[PDB]
Amino acid sequence: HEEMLKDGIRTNAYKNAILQNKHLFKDKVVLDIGCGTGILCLFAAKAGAKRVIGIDMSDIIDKARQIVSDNGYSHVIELIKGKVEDIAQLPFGIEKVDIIISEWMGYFLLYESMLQTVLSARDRWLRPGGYLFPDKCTMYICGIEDSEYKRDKIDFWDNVYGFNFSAIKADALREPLVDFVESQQIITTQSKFLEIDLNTIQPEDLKQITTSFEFTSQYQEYCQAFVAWFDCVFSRGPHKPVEFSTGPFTEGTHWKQTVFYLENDLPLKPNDVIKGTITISQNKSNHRDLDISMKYTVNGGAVISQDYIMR
Amino acid sequence: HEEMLKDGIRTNAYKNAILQNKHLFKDKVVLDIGCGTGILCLFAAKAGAKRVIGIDMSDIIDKARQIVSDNGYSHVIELIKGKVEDIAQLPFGIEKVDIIISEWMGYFLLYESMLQTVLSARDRWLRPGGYLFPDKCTMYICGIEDSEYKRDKIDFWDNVYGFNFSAIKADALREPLVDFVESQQIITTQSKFLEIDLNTIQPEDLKQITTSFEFTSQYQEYCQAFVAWFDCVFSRGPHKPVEFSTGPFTEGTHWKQTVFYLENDLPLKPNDVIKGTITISQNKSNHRDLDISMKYTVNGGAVISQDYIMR
Repeated sequence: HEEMLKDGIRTNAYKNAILQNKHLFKDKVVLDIGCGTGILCLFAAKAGAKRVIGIDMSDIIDKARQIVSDNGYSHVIELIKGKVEDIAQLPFGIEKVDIIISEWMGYFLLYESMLQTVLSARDRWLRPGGYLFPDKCTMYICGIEDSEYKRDKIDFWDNVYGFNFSAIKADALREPLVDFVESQQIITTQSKFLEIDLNTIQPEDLKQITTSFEFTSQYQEYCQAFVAWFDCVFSRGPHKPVEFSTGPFTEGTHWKQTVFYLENDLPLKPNDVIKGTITISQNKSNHRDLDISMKYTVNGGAVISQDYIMR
Repeated sequence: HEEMLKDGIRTNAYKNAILQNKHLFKDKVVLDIGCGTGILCLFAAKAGAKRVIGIDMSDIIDKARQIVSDNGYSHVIELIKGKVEDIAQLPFGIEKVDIIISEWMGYFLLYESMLQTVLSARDRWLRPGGYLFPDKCTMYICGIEDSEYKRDKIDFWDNVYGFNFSAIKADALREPLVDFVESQQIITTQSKFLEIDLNTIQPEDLKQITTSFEFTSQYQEYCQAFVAWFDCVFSRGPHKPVEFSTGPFTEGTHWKQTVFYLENDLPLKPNDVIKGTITISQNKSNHRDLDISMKYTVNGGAVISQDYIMR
């Protein structure tokens, strides 16, 4: 199924980062984590890499091997099946690589990401000073008006054909929504609240992420939710930076946005200052789940708290 | 995740079939296969069943137990975890039930359905003459014009940033698409091609389904695909029949429609007669996959053949 995903904004960014930098890729040894059908391997080979190693799961690697052969790069691109953890060593006696390509960003950047895997491949195989394509992501958050969706899809559970489905409402509030929002719904300024630099970040830094955000209301309005997204930069390597956004002001990507519904709507007035804290950690019961807690104030008022689990 | 699906057309049909037939449900013993959060159990209890047994998987049964308790029916509704196959016997010494409620229909009716499970629960537990809510489904097929989607999403694979992704095109053609189509795309009459009556069908009948269809072109047009859907009837039990459709002329359901792209577009003229054969069987390599082969003629011309695998 993933073998047929089309994300033009995504792929166009990788294409420019690689093919606009042939000078950089010429005779490098490139490793592609989670290569899928192999398009980024093909970009790397066309950019002049001398060796591309792509890793992914058995069935999709079989298809990519055929695509690489139809495109005349079997001599350059080698594709191996399995997880990075289970690979004792790279093929052909190769011990180091010059460039790691990956698509590590998950939903909300960190939900079901390949971040831990890319960091491990980096530590094992990247040469000092080698390049991660891409290497920086920045997360943004802001407040939106979203009462139609909240009434139709969250309050809906109070009266389901006359029955009380309140127990489901608590879960709807707890689960961040991966969905598109229209930029015209934004009612506050936009706050940067997280940066991940793959050049320097360490696995230990990702056990507990504690950060802050601050934005200002622009309207008299009730706020039903905060929406978050990330921008992505190919910062070291390209000769002019290449970046793309997953936010609501530009073309959609398969990451969409992430929507955090508030338990109680926030009465906002123009120039109200919302200051908050976000903690992110892997869920202890199910390590594939993500615990996200928020705490915030409006003009220094009482602390509103809310806890989320991405599952 | 399934705990939050809203399908109004679906649920409204079950609601009318049950609550418009309190006379029938009064003091019956009802079994609900795949009950989810429990709304149909609640309908059955409100309709006057004396005992409702709901079956589903562990985590969703925990939520439904709370919803049943908040709605005052714990004395009527008992919810058990697990698969029907792994349940040695029904609770409380109950050996027979009067009514089986289920949502057995899968995509394209038969892909990942609960059909085998409901038939097994029927044979084990339904009293002779007992009721299956619902018990009949009829499948329809017709031809559509769909060149914009075919060019954008199937021909797309011939030139992916200059690269040849043909190997992916073969797979796109082989995989039926579960998606909505607009009724205005239909360019032929509609053909009934399958009926499943849970009152009489036997498991052996579902190892190889061989059936036929016939429809007539209404336009001079190229046909890119056949679309199929099913209608569903609560036939024995209700005092006036209750039915709903998953077709493109009425409100959408979560089943959408199923689209079968032709390898080569079919040149159609008004009143051309398309006669065909559909065989359906479980895939031998992966029993969760569905093999669907079609063979058809236009005015008795050469046989066009096409094979599909729903995965």
